[PDB]
Parts: sequence; structure tokens; C-alpha cells
Amino acid sequence: TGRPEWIWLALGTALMGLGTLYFLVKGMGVSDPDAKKFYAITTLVPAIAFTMYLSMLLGYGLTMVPFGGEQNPIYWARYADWLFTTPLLLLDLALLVDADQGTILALVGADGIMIGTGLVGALTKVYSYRFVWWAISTAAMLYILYVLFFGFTSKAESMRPEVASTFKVLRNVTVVLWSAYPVVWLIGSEGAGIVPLNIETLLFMVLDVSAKVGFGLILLRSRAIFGE
Amino acid sequence: TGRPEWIWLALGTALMGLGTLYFLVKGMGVSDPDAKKFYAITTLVPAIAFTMYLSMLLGYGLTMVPFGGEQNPIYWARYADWLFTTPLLLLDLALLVDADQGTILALVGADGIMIGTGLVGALTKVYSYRFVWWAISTAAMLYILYVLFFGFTSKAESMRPEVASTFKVLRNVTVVLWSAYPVVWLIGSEGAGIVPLNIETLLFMVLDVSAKVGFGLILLRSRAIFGE
Amino acid sequence: TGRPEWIWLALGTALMGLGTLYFLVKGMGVSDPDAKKFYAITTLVPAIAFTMYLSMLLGYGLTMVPFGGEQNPIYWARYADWLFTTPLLLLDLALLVDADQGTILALVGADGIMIGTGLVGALTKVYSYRFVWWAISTAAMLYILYVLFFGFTSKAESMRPEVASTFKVLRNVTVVLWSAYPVVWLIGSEGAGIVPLNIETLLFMVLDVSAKVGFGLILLRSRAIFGE
Ligand SMILES: CC(C)CCC[C@H](C)CCC[C@H](C)CCC[C@@H](C)CCO[C@H](C)COCC[C@@H](C)CCC[C@@H](C)CCC[C@@H](C)CCCC(C)C
Ligand SMILES: CC(C)CCC[C@H](C)CCC[C@H](C)CCC[C@@H](C)CCO[C@H](C)COCC[C@@H](C)CCC[C@@H](C)CCC[C@@H](C)CCCC(C)C
Ligand SMILES: CC(C)CCC[C@H](C)CCC[C@H](C)CCC[C@@H](C)CCO[C@H](C)COCC[C@@H](C)CCC[C@@H](C)CCC[C@@H](C)CCCC(C)C
Ligand SMILES: CC(C)CCC[C@H](C)CCC[C@H](C)CCC[C@H](C)CCOC[C@@H](C)OCC[C@@H](C)CCC[C@@H](C)CCC[C@@H](C)CCCC(C)C
Ligand SMILES: CC(C)CCC[C@H](C)CCC[C@H](C)CCC[C@H](C)CCOC[C@@H](C)OCC[C@@H](C)CCC[C@@H](C)CCC[C@@H](C)CCCC(C)C
Ligand SMILES: CC(C)CCC[C@H](C)CCC[C@H](C)CCC[C@H](C)CCOC[C@@H](C)OCC[C@@H](C)CCC[C@@H](C)CCC[C@@H](C)CCCC(C)C
Ligand SMILES: CC(C)CCC[C@H](C)CCC[C@H](C)CCC[C@H](C)CCOC[C@@H](C)OCC[C@@H](C)CCC[C@@H](C)CCC[C@@H](C)CCCC(C)C
Ligand SMILES: CC(C)CCC[C@H](C)CCC[C@H](C)CCC[C@H](C)CCOC[C@@H](C)OCC[C@@H](C)CCC[C@@H](C)CCC[C@@H](C)CCCC(C)C
Ligand SMILES: CC(C)CCC[C@H](C)CCC[C@H](C)CCC[C@H](C)CCOC[C@@H](C)OCC[C@@H](C)CCC[C@@H](C)CCC[C@@H](C)CCCC(C)C
Ligand SMILES: CC(C)CCC[C@H](C)CCC[C@H](C)CCC[C@H](C)CCOC[C@H](C)OCC[C@@H](C)CCC[C@@H](C)CCC[C@@H](C)CCCC(C)C
Ligand SMILES: CC(C)CCC[C@H](C)CCC[C@H](C)CCC[C@H](C)CCOC[C@H](C)OCC[C@@H](C)CCC[C@@H](C)CCC[C@@H](C)CCCC(C)C
Ligand SMILES: CC(C)CCC[C@H](C)CCC[C@H](C)CCC[C@H](C)CCOC[C@H](C)OCC[C@@H](C)CCC[C@@H](C)CCC[C@@H](C)CCCC(C)C
Ligand SMILES: *C/C=C(C)/C=C/C=C(C)/C=C/C1=C(C)CCCC1(C)C
Ligand SMILES: *C/C=C(C)/C=C/C=C(C)/C=C/C1=C(C)CCCC1(C)C
Ligand SMILES: *C/C=C(C)/C=C/C=C(C)/C=C/C1=C(C)CCCC1(C)C
Repeated sequence: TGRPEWIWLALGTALMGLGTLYFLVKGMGVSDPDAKKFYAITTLVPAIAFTMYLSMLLGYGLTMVPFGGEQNPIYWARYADWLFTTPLLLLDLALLVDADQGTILALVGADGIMIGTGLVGALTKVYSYRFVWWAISTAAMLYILYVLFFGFTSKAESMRPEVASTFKVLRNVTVVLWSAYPVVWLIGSEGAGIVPLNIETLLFMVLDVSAKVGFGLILLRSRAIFGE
Repeated sequence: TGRPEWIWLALGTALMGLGTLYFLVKGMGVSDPDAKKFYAITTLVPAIAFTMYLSMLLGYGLTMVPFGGEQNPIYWARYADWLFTTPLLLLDLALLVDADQGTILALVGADGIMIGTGLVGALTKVYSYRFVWWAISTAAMLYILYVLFFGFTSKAESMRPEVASTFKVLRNVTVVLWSAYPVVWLIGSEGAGIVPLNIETLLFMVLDVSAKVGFGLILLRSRAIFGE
Repeated sequence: TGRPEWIWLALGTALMGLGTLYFLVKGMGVSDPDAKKFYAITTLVPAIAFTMYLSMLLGYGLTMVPFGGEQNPIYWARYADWLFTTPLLLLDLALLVDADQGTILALVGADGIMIGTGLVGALTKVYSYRFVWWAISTAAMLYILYVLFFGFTSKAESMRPEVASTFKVLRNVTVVLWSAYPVVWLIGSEGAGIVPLNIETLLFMVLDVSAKVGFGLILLRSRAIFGE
């Protein structure tokens, strides 16, 4: 339940808060329109994560879900976080490669399904069913990764070389980090429970900070965010 | 409760899933920007419906609401579905006639009110009050239908004849199908309960598949989605 | 609990409904694209508020929250209202000064955090924690007010003098009214409880009608909404 993992929740809260402040201050020295958008998007991501990590730390974002004949602690606040932060991260990537509206909607929509079905799975009372939702959510994730490689990368090359290289790195970072989430879910408290909640929380914290703060540091330090 | 109607929920799940896959594959042979948008929007609709129909089939999207001195089974997942799919359908229509941002916001906003108030009515514990919400939701629906005829049709004519004819058909399809929803709600388990949940579920399934898959088939088979 | 304050909820419901109808009818005599957007945005605000005020009046938007060792009545419907109406009001201001996408996203995002954290605070079971959320929400509000003065006003001056003057008035109206909300929350039933729910409801009603209907009357009566 909500106790051993408190340290990872506290560290997550602190790291997201610090990241938000760093991006906020760093963005003060920016007036370029396009550069503005990237800062706005990128700063909102850890700001949201900060509030949800704090909600979990304080116990608000935690609930008990019956399944497997047991009362299992489930941090639902994560999904509220991801619901808004994952599409924002996708928007950063899309804006970078100047994706068309159609592809953006496809990505945001698939992302919404990914998080929504993940939440349904996390709160499902029938054990076996939890994995059905996991599969559907994973399929949505694969769709997103597909678009990022066969509907994005190809266009990034048709853009400025500075944009292409920054997109390629952020793209690779996204694919590696995002793909780890379903694995942690599958092995953790929400899934088969091979890994305890304490360790599951630690894993998500490392992934979240990297996917948000790490991702943001790479993007906001790049010249790709400016139109030159 | 959740049993007799299982067959309609299973059929709905299957039909939405098949529709989503068909649109997904069909869209692979498309690269045109504007055509892209229509495929993205139209494929997301049954994809979302698929997840919610499955949630109902598995029992997750079902809840018990006290009213009329009874414990009434209410499938709340429908509203989560409609909250996102109805405005997407409206966006398809709006994009088709190249509606201005102002009208799109008006439609999306009215739609949000329609579904939101429908949900409030569906979960209201005071019988007579349920119909007050039904009336407000219906008023919002009438607003939407009004705009589609006196704020859309008139412009579709000012566009390409291919767009005008496809819009006219989809418009007519929308008006006929959407108008049936409040009637089913009024006579079904959420309303006066003249029709049993089993039959109510069947009716919504026929309406949903037609309004989503049927609607999509007409749109995506049209040349109106391309700019020529 | 839900009784003495019924009159303020009924008055709020009536005033929001009347405002919505007035804006609806007033907007009929408009065909200008940009003017359209302002009417669509501005009419949706009181329309949404109307539904939520009615939900509170009927008892649906009310819930009991344990804290301070007591069962405290909390009208959660307010946050559902504000979640959608505050960013819409910000959009009116942003459209007026032709703000760039980056700033709009920053405002909408900060607003989402403001309302979200306010809701978390309103439903928190640990008394002292409620004020932590209040502080975070207030910080988000201050960010919004900052942008409206150092990221908006400066640009409004670079626009038509009619737009600048209307923005300045609406800006001032927004800053004064919005700043009162955290104070009412802090002194009312959601906070330290120095003011009874009855009076708290009255205060929010006066603020809401002014910030929505009053704000709208000023905007929609202005020539600033037209491009000339
Ligand atoms: C420190 C926090 C907690 C509170 C901040 C408010 C106080 C009053 C200080 C204000 C000064 C700022 C930190 C300056 C940075 C932003 C400037 C450059 C924007 C100027 O206008 C432009 C052109 C918009 O366009 C660009 C905006 C971009 C540079 C910043 C993106 C941030 C955005 C997504 C909003 C984040 C919202 C939080 C800050 C809300 C508070 C946090 C919550 C969780 C409580
Ligand atoms: C089969 C499903 C379950 C999983 C699919 C993922 C795997 C890896 C296969 C990938 C291949 C695709 C089916 C190819 C079709 C899309 C191509 C043309 C886009 C290319 O880029 C463009 C230009 C975007 O712009 C256009 C997109 C448009 C052609 C498709 C619209 C679909 C969109 C709304 C997203 C739907 C999301 C689901 C697919 C998510 C999974 C379902 C959930 C419920 C679990
Ligand atoms: C009176 C209400 C309850 C129901 C109204 C429906 C019936 C059928 C009457 C229709 C006539 C309207 C009142 C005319 C005004 C709108 C016209 C000018 C738009 C034309 O097209 C343009 C160019 C869009 O673009 C502009 C729209 C703008 C002039 C109006 C903005 C309103 C918008 C935000 C939607 C509000 C939604 C409510 C009306 C929904 C009902 C309320 C709920 C809470 C139940
Ligand atoms: C987006 C924007 C807002 C960014 C700015 C964030 C911020 C202001 C700067 C960054 C600094 C971090 C968040 C570091 C603080 C996190 C803590 C060390 C967490 C552990 O505390 C708890 C341990 C030691 O356990 C002790 C025992 C318990 C039961 C006591 C309860 C303590 C609790 C209420 C502290 C939370 C307050 C933090 C998160 C900051 C508030 C933000 C303000 C703006 C209001
Ligand atoms: C491009 C654009 C169009 C966007 C794309 C679509 C979008 C972004 C993604 C697609 C949407 C998701 C895949 C749908 C998942 C949503 C969940 C099933 C809703 C969770 O309900 C909640 C859980 C906790 O349920 C709890 C169960 C019980 C025990 C609680 C009882 C209370 C209940 C009756 C109230 C529910 C009110 C909600 C569901 C109404 C609408 C939900 C919205 C979040 C949509
Ligand atoms: C958007 C995108 C994802 C589209 C792709 C969808 C899909 C993969 C292709 C389309 C095919 C359909 C969905 C047909 C399957 C539906 C079933 C026949 C429903 C009835 O099963 C139940 C009956 C016979 O009752 C039996 C007794 C019960 C208690 C057993 C529980 C069975 C249940 C868990 C099956 C649901 C799984 C389906 C919906 C498919 C999963 C999708 C994957 C991607 C994970
Ligand atoms: C253009 C743009 C601006 C968009 C236009 C606006 C938009 C799209 C449409 C307008 C919005 C709707 C008409 C509002 C309806 C929302 C519902 C009243 C909220 C349902 O709450 C839920 C039900 C199930 O309530 C359950 C009651 C109890 C028993 C549950 C107790 C838990 C409770 C305290 C938590 C509620 C948390 C929510 C309501 C916070 C915000 C809600 C959001 C969905 C907005
Ligand atoms: C956006 C759009 C929709 C705007 C249009 C709104 C509207 C149609 C016009 C504006 C007029 C106002 C809303 C005035 C009505 C409000 C009432 C006086 C509130 C008090 O009633 C209650 C007192 C006296 O207590 C009596 C005892 C109780 C227990 C009886 C229950 C009465 C309750 C069900 C009335 C609510 C219905 C109102 C809000 C209008 C419905 C809108 C329709 C479109 C369906
Ligand atoms: C620019 C763009 C990207 C947008 C910017 C971001 C956005 C607009 C603002 C930022 C988001 C907020 C600050 C986050 C606050 C949301 C709340 C913490 C969620 C409330 O949950 C609800 C309360 C009542 O909780 C109730 C607690 C228990 C007792 C209920 C048990 C049921 C529970 C398990 C179901 C919860 C389902 C939800 C939370 C899933 C997602 C939530 C969405 C609303 C995001
Ligand atoms: C760790 C990271 C998230 C930063 C955390 C910062 C923290 C929250 C505080 C933020 C504010 C500070 C003052 C730092 C800002 C100052 C500098 C400009 C940072 C320099 O890095 C500047 C650069 C360019 O940026 C890139 C730095 C790299 C490390 C980002 C890569 C992200 C990701 C792909 C790393 C992989 C995941 C990790 C945790 C390893 C897991 C190992 C497994 C085998 C288990
Ligand atoms: C029934 C429909 C939803 C399709 C269901 C498909 C299903 C989910 C599987 C999807 C994938 C398949 C392989 C089909 C795709 C292949 C073709 C291109 C289809 C050809 O139709 C191609 C065409 C052009 O399209 C138009 C076809 C018509 C039938 C659509 C009209 C929708 C609507 C207005 C019908 C009315 C409602 C019905 C159910 C009748 C109710 C009667 C009342 C009196 C009760
Ligand atoms: C009170 C207001 C919200 C209007 C309520 C209207 C009501 C809901 C019905 C709507 C439909 C009606 C038929 C009115 C429309 C007709 C006219 C065009 C109105 C003329 O005002 C036209 C003009 C130009 O507009 C501006 C009028 C001013 C009064 C708006 C200023 C808003 C705000 C900043 C006022 C401060 C708050 C108040 C309540 C004082 C609190 C005092 C404290 C010390 C406690
Ligand atoms: C800041 C957070 C980030 C970048 C979060 C990413 C989350 C995902 C890619 C989550 C995916 C999931 C699945 C594929 C299946 C099971 C459910 C989820 C939600 C864990
Ligand atoms: C895929 C789903 C579609 C096209 C759904 C459409 C739903 C409506 C037009 C629903 C309308 C309702 C009312 C007018 C009043 C009562 C409540 C509703 C939600 C059934
Ligand atoms: C129609 C409603 C309007 C304009 C509402 C505005 C609301 C705010 C500015 C609310 C702010 C809050 C805080 C700053 C802190 C405590 C929580 C809130 C939600 C009361």
C-alpha cells in the first residue's frame, strides 16, 4: 500500500517541480513565436506531473481495487497525469517535424485510447480482463510508435537538418522510454504482481522524470526550436 | 441488469472493431493531407466506441443508479464514448463544408452540453429530475441540428458540388439517427422504462453502428474528402 | 448542507440561463467570422454555468467530504463548470489581442492546473493538505494574471485602439473578479470555514454572474469584436 514507496513519490514530486521551475525560468529569455510554443508545451508537462506526483505522495491519487480476491492499492493519479502529458509530449514531436493536422489528431486520439484503456485495466475487478485492456492499450502504443517512424521521421528528413537530428534523438528517447511502461505495468501491482508496488513506483518515477524532464532538457537546449 | 443484453454488446464490440480495422487499412492507401484528416477523424470514432462497448460487455461500464425507489442498471460508458465521438463526427461534417472556427466551437460546445447533461440525467437519483436533464440535452441537440441546416448546408452549396452532395447525405443521416437517441433514452431504462434494457441496448447498438461505421463508409468512399 | 443556499443557486441558475439566451438571440444578428467566434465562446460560458448551477440546485453537484473530523458539504460541480468556462474566458481575451498559440496553450494549461488542483483541494480528507493545494492553485492563478499583464497588455497596445481599450477593461475585470475566488474558498466551507456555506454560495454566485454575464455584456457590446 501507500508507505514504502513514499520516498520515490517524494523524489518524483521534487524532480518534477524543479524541472518545471527550470523550464519556466529558462523560457523567460525567449520571445520567438515558435520557440514560445515549445517552452509552453514542455513546461506544462512536468508541471502537471508535479501535481499528480504530489497527489500520490499525499494519498489522494491512491485507491483500492478488488481483484485476484485481494484488495490491491492502485495509484490512479498516474493516468490523470498521462492523459494530458503524453499527448503534449507527442505535440512537441509533431510541432518539431511540422506534422499535418491529420497526423496530430491520429496521434492524440491513439494516445487517448492508450491511457484510457490503461486506466480501465488498472481499475478492472476481474483479473484476466485487466490484461485484455493492457493488450488494447499496448496496440495503441504500437500505433503511436509506428506513426513516429513511418509518418514522422520520413518528413523530418525533408526539413532542416537541425530539426531532423533533434527529432531523431527525441524520437529514439520516446520509443525506448514509452515501451518500458507496459512492461512495468505488466510485472507490477497493476498486472501479474511479480514486482512489488515499492519497486513499481521507483521504476515509473525514473521513467517519468526521464521522459519529461530529460526529454525537455534535450528539446529546450536545441536550436531546432527556433526558425533561424 | 447486465446479462440478456450481452449479445448486443458483443455484436456492437465486434462491429466497431471490424469497422475500425477496415478504416485503418483503407486509409493506408492515402497520402493527401485533407484526405488524411477525414481518415484520422473517422477511424478514431469506431475505435473509441469499440473500447466502450467492450467495457460494457465486460461489466466495467455498468453501474447501479437508485431512483423510482429501485436499483436501476445504467451503462455510463456510453456517455464516455459519445463525449468524444459525437464531436468528432461533427468535426467531419464541419471540415467537409470548411466551417469557420466560430461555428465549430459552437457545435462542439453544444455537443459537450448535450452529452454532459445526458450523463447527469442518467445518474440522477430523483426520477422527475432525470427528464429535466433530458429536456436540456434535447435542446442542445436541436441547436446542433439547427446549425447543420441553417449554418452549414447554406455554405456547402457555396462549395464544390461533390462536397455539397456528400455533406447533404451525411447531414441527413446524422439528423435522422441522432434524433432517435433521445427517444430511445426516454422510453428505455434511463427514462420511463417502457422498453427493457435488453431492447434499449439493441436499439443503441443499431444506431451507434449506423452513425459511426455506416456514416464513415459513406464519407470515406466519397471523392469529397480529396481536394482534387 | 444543501438547503439555506438554495436561493442563491436558483438565482444563479436563472441569471446564467437568461444570460445565455440573451447572448444567443443577440448573436443572431451577426455574420462576421471573427465576431462569430466571440459570440460562440461567450455564449457557451453561461450555458455551461447554467447546467452546473442547476446541478447544484437539484443536489446532484453536491457531495460530502470528511475532514476536520467532520462531514463537510462540498459542491464539486463548480469545478466541472470552471474547468471549461475559465479557459473559454481566457480564449476570449487571447483572441481579442490575437495572442500566439504558445501563449494560449500556456494560459489554458495553467488554468487547467488551477482548477484541477482546486478540485483536489476541495476533496482532500486531510485538513492541512487542503491548503497546500490551495497554494498551488493560487500560484497557477498568479501565473495567468502575470501573462495577462506582461504577455498580453503589451501586445494589445500594438493592435487597434478599440481592441486595446476593450481588452484593458476586460483584463481589469478579470483580474479583480478572479482574485476574489481564492479568498472566498479560503474563508468558506472548503477552507477554514469562517464563512458559512450559505454566504459562500452567495459570494460565488455574485462573482460567477459578473465574471460570465457581466464580462460577456462588455465584450459583446464592443466594436472590438469586429475587424472593421
Ligand atoms: C513559479 C510558479 C509556481 C508561478 C509563476 C507565477 C509568478 C507570478 C511568476 C511569473 C513569471 C514566470 C515564471 C515567467 C515565465 C513565463 C513567461 C516567459 C510567459 C510570458 O508570456 C508568453 C509570451 C507566453 O508564452 C510562452 C510561455 C512559456 C515561456 C512558459 C510555459 C509555461 C506554461 C505551460 C504554463 C505553466 C503554468 C505554471 C507556471 C502554473 C503554476 C504551476 C502550478 C503547478 C501551480
Ligand atoms: C491494428 C491496431 C489495433 C494497431 C495498429 C498498430 C500497428 C503497429 C500497425 C500500424 C499500421 C497501421 C494500421 C496503418 C494505418 C495508419 C497510417 C496510414 C498512418 C500514417 O501516418 C499518417 C500520415 C497519419 O495521418 C493519418 C491517419 C489515418 C490514415 C488513420 C486514422 C487512425 C487514427 C484516428 C488513430 C487510430 C488509433 C488506433 C489505430 C489505435 C489502436 C486501437 C486501439 C483501440 C487499441
Ligand atoms: C434556446 C436553446 C436552449 C436551444 C436553441 C436551439 C433552437 C432550435 C433555436 C435555434 C436558433 C438559435 C438560438 C440561433 C443562435 C445561434 C446561431 C446564430 C448560430 C448560426 O450559425 C453560426 C454561423 C455559428 O457560429 C456562431 C455561433 C454563435 C452566434 C452562438 C454561440 C452559441 C454556442 C456557443 C452554442 C451554445 C449551445 C446552446 C445554444 C445549446 C443549448 C443550451 C443547452 C445548455 C441546453
Ligand atoms: C510546477 C511548480 C509548482 C513547481 C514548483 C514546485 C516547488 C515549489 C519547487 C520544487 C521543490 C520540490 C517540489 C521539493 C518538495 C518535495 C518534498 C521534499 C516531498 C516530501 O515531503 C514530505 C516528507 C518529508 O514527509 C513528511 C511527512 C508528511 C506527512 C508531511 C506533509 C508534507 C507535504 C504537505 C509537502 C508537500 C509540498 C511540496 C510538494 C511543495 C508545495 C508547492 C507550493 C507551490 C505550494
Ligand atoms: C481527438 C479527440 C476526439 C480525443 C480522442 C479521444 C480520447 C482523447 C481518448 C479516447 C477515450 C478513452 C479511450 C475512453 C476511456 C474513458 C473511461 C472509460 C472513463 C472512466 O471512467 C471513470 C471510472 C473511474 O470509472 C469508474 C467506475 C465506477 C465505479 C464509478 C461510478 C461513477 C460513474 C457513473 C461516473 C463516470 C463519469 C464519466 C465516465 C463520464 C465521461 C468520462 C470522461 C473522462 C470521458
Ligand atoms: C480498434 C481496434 C482495437 C479494432 C480491432 C478489434 C479486434 C482485434 C478485431 C475485430 C473483432 C471483434 C472485436 C470481435 C470480438 C468480439 C467478441 C466476439 C465479443 C464476445 O465475446 C465474449 C463471449 C463469447 O462471451 C464469452 C464469455 C466471457 C465471460 C469471456 C470473456 C471474453 C472477452 C475477454 C473477449 C473480449 C476481447 C475482444 C473484444 C478483442 C480484444 C482486442 C485485442 C486488440 C486485445
Ligand atoms: C468548447 C470547449 C470549451 C468545451 C465545451 C464544454 C464541454 C465540452 C461541455 C460542457 C460541460 C458539461 C455540460 C458538464 C457536465 C459534466 C458533469 C456534470 C460532471 C460529471 O461528474 C461526474 C459524476 C459521475 O458525478 C458523480 C457524482 C458523485 C456521486 C461522485 C463523487 C466524486 C466527485 C466529487 C468527483 C467529480 C470530479 C469531476 C466532476 C471534476 C470535473 C468533471 C469533468 C468531467 C469536467
Ligand atoms: C442555456 C439555456 C438552456 C438557457 C435557457 C434557460 C431557461 C430555459 C431560461 C432562463 C430562465 C431561468 C433558468 C429561470 C429558472 C430557474 C428557477 C427559478 C430555479 C428555481 O426553481 C426551483 C424552486 C422554486 O424550488 C422549488 C422546489 C423544487 C424541489 C422543484 C424543482 C424545480 C426544478 C426542476 C426547476 C429547474 C428547471 C429550470 C432550471 C429550467 C429548465 C430548462 C429547460 C430548457 C429544460
Ligand atoms: C494544454 C493541455 C495539454 C491541457 C492542460 C492540462 C489540463 C487542462 C490541466 C492539468 C490537469 C490537472 C491539474 C489534473 C487534475 C485532475 C484530477 C487530479 C483528477 C480527479 O479525479 C477525480 C476525483 C474525483 O478523484 C476522486 C478520488 C476517488 C475517491 C474516486 C475513485 C475513482 C477513480 C479511481 C477514478 C478516477 C478517474 C480519473 C481520475 C481518470 C483521469 C481524470 C481526468 C479528469 C484527467
Ligand atoms: C535525469 C534528467 C531527467 C534530468 C533531471 C533534472 C532535475 C529534475 C532537475 C532539473 C533542473 C536542474 C538544475 C538541471 C538543469 C541543468 C542542465 C541544463 C542539465 C543538463 O543536461 C543537459 C542534457 C543535454 O540533457 C540531457 C540529460 C539526459 C540524462 C537526459 C536523457 C533522458 C533519458 C533518455 C535517460 C535514460 C533514463 C535514465 C534515468 C537511466 C536509466 C538506466 C537503466 C539501465 C535502468
Ligand atoms: C451497416 C453499416 C453500419 C456497415 C457495417 C459494417 C461492419 C461494422 C463491418 C465493417 C467492415 C466491412 C468489411 C464492410 C466494408 C465493405 C464495404 C466498402 C461496405 C459497403 O458499403 C458501402 C456504403 C456506400 O455504405 C453505406 C452503407 C449503409 C447501409 C450505411 C447507412 C447507415 C444508416 C443511415 C443505415 C440506417 C440504419 C439501419 C441499421 C436500418 C434500421 C432500420 C429501422 C427501420 C429500424
Ligand atoms: C450584473 C451583470 C452580470 C448582468 C446580469 C444580467 C442578467 C444575468 C440577465 C441578462 C439579460 C438581460 C436582459 C440584460 C441585457 C441587457 C443589457 C444590454 C445590459 C446592459 O449592460 C451593459 C453593460 C455595458 O454591461 C456591463 C454591466 C456591468 C454591471 C458588468 C460588470 C461586471 C462586474 C465587473 C461587476 C462587479 C460585480 C458586482 C456584482 C458588484 C459587487 C459589489 C461588491 C462591493 C461586493
Ligand atoms: C510522463 C509520462 C509518459 C511519457 C508516460 C507514458 C506512458 C505510456 C507509454 C503508457 C502505456 C501503457 C500501456 C502500453 C499498456 C498498459 C497501460 C499503460 C498505461 C501503462
Ligand atoms: C456514436 C454515437 C452517436 C452519433 C451518438 C449520439 C447521441 C445523441 C444525439 C444523444 C442524445 C441525447 C439526448 C438528446 C437527450 C437524452 C440524453 C442523450 C445522451 C441520449
Ligand atoms: C465563471 C467562473 C470564473 C471566472 C471562475 C474563476 C475561478 C478562479 C480564478 C478560481 C480559483 C481558485 C484558486 C486560485 C485557489 C483555490 C481553488 C479555486 C478553484 C477557488
